[PDB]
Amino acid sequence: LAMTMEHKDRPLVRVILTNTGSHPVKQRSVYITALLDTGADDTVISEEDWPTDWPVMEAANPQIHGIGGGIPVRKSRDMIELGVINRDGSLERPLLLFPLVAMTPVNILGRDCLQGLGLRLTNL
Amino acid sequence: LAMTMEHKDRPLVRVILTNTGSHPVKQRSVYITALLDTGADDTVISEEDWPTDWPVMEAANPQIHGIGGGIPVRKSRDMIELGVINRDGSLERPLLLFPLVAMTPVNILGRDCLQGLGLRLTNL
Ligand SMILES: CCCC[C@H](NC(=O)[C@H](C)NC(=O)[C@H](CCC(=O)O)NC(=O)[C@H](Cc1ccccc1)NC[C@H](CC(C)C)NC(=O)[C@@H](NC(=O)[C@@H](N)CCCNC(N)=[NH2+])C(C)C)C(N)=O
Repeated sequence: LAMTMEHKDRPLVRVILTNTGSHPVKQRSVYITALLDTGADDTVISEEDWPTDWPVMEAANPQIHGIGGGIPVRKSRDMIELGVINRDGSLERPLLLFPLVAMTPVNILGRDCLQGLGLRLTNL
Repeated sequence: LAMTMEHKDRPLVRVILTNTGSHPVKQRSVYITALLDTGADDTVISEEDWPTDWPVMEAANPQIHGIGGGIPVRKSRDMIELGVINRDGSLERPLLLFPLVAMTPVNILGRDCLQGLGLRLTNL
């Protein structure tokens, strides 16, 4: 990946998720749009994009906090496989994880994912 | 500036702010800490580190929405000069703005002054 910081355009990307849980779900693979968030410790998919059938459990800390304050957070129970699509077509490396889900206004890939993809923010 | 993204520790820089306004201030220059934030569109200095004796305007829209809800903002009257000292004291390029001011848990270097530093995310 390579993506110049532009104040006007948010570092937005195409992401395909895939529930790999040995257990049925209506749709194993979905499609979303997700901001690349460096001030985001964690990767959290909004509840309005999380499938009503993909199970969830307790996240270790009842909520996540940000600007306005804390927002309730639950965690993925199955391992989702997260795959990133670069603007031009190409595919970034597949990473697996148990995401956090909450009423986020946007799905954000936090520093845990950013790190897996091998991302350094640079002006060099 | 070339920060490799870890989930581990945050993209934090130590900054310098100078009130370039033609009016007395107690202290013109202050050192603060800040996080590099691609998910944030504006730079927002904490009410905590803002020497509240640098006037503000309630200007724009009391933005500051994030996963929390909304929070009031002010924006600096006087153009502020902002400098990114990296680990060595070597400063980056001086930027000039009118940061937004709110009760942010941390000072954010948003994309605007993030594209002014030339920062871009990459793994190539
Ligand atoms: C015991 C510790 C366990 C770990 C757990 N960690 C957290 O809660 C941590 C601190 N939270 C975070 O990392 C959260 C994201 C949630 C998450 O990943 O968990 N990050 C954040 O909230 C960061 C900023 C931040 C940085 C440091 C500290 C606090 C906040 N902001 C993310 C957020 C995303 C955006 C799409 C709405 N951006 C904003 O809040 C910025 N807002 C904007 O740029 C607006 N102008 C436009 C967005 C609104 N509209 C919309 N979305 N359609 C603002 C900073 C200028 C905890 N502490 O409970």
